[PDB]
Amino acid sequence: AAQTNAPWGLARISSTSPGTSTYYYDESAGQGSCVYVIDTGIEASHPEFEGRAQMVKTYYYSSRDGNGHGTHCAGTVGSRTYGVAKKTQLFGVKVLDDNGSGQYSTIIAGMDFVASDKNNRNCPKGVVASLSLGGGYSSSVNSAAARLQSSGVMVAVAAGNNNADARNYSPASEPSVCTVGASDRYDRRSSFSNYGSVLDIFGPGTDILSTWIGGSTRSISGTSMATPHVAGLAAYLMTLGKTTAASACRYIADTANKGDLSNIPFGTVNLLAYNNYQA
Ligand SMILES: c1cc(CNc2ccc3c(c2)OCCO3)ccn1
Repeated sequence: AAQTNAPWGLARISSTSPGTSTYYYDESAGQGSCVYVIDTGIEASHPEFEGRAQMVKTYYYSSRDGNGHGTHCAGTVGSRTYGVAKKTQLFGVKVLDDNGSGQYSTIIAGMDFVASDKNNRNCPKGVVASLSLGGGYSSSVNSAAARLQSSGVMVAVAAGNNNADARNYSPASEPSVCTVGASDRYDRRSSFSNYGSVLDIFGPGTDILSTWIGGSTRSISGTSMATPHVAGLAAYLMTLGKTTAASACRYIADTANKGDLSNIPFGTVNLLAYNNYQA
């Protein structure tokens, strides 16, 4: 399948070169997979989700996304126009308030929630969790992300936006999950992207168009935007049968575009997520 005039990040993940604008992908499109978006919520009524999104848990007075951040990330995973895996099922877990903030204890509870809740959902092709959040190093936060991964969920986490070594942030620094840095449309490391040995992969993170609350759209930047590209890619590849939740991060690194990004610090992987789809 070909989506013309796609957001640059979608075109990038199906291309061996920057500077194109069509997204190419197998029509299975993540059907039969599920992606949890652990964030500020999801505006499931947005036409772009086509009834495939729902809120499953909140720790606050509403499950609605009063911020936009979670809706944007969910849109990059699986919206019809802005998403990588256009037929996946999206499940929202609201661990962040409408200002985008949340306590680590709540974030930990949300991760353990997903590890159990997947047993209440139909995801025959596999389960992914996208975590576009983080803070300073916490062994307990890292352990929760490790548990979620161990339970059979492909965990993708944002590296962080401090232009710093991600070893000092959580869940970014957890070795067993997939830690995602951000790149721009010219294949440069995004100016804010964290780096370091703990990163596993880069995805598009600068000027990313996706869904927003109020049935709208907007373009924003962050490792929060790169993470759902990788989460959606994992769901798409699991639906194709090419990998599993336990192996998807390594498979994405194995099949990535290699050595094509600029301003990657010595010691950080130079790997850009790529779907290797041959039309
Ligand atoms: C790991 C990941 C994160 C999430 N990073 C992030 C999220 C949203 C953002 C952002 C940066 O930068 C600008 C505003 O939007 C924060 C801390 N550690």
